[PDB]
Amino acid sequence: MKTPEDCTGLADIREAIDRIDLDIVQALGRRMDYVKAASRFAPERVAAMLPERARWAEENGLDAPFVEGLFAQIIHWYIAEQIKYWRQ
Amino acid sequence: MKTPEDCTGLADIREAIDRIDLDIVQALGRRMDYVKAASRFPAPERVAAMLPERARWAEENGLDAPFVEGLFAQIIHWYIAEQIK
Repeated sequence: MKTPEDCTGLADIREAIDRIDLDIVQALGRRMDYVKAASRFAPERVAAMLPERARWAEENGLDAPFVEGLFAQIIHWYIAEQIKYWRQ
Repeated sequence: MKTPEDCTGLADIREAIDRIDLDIVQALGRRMDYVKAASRFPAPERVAAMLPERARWAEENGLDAPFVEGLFAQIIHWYIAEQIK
């Protein structure tokens, strides 16, 4: 994939963004599959995770607050899904 | 990382998830770089076409479409505002 500076037009940009978004989706897909795995083995967890992701956003030129909110969103869905999967 | 079925304990799971979340953050980082380069040349048409598409990918990957689509709507929305900034 061309680097953003190597891109020669909107088409490159759009496809790059499509590939990246799809990677995110698949990553989320593999992420939720670990719910099944976890079952065969506290908010304290969320408390630890969010600040680590906030650091990661920083290291990637992103706005920490926004990135943090996304994962709280993602993490709460995963937890709830765990309980839901629990009641197979 | 180990596949879900390969995990032998919670450590494996927690590391896989930290690795996945980091992949997502980094992906978001690169996304912003392309969105910024876009100015060197999103319209309501583009966005209206993108969301359904992501909802589709979500389903092909065993995920909740509304949740995932909502998720990308926030991303697109927020990035749009980051550009103007």
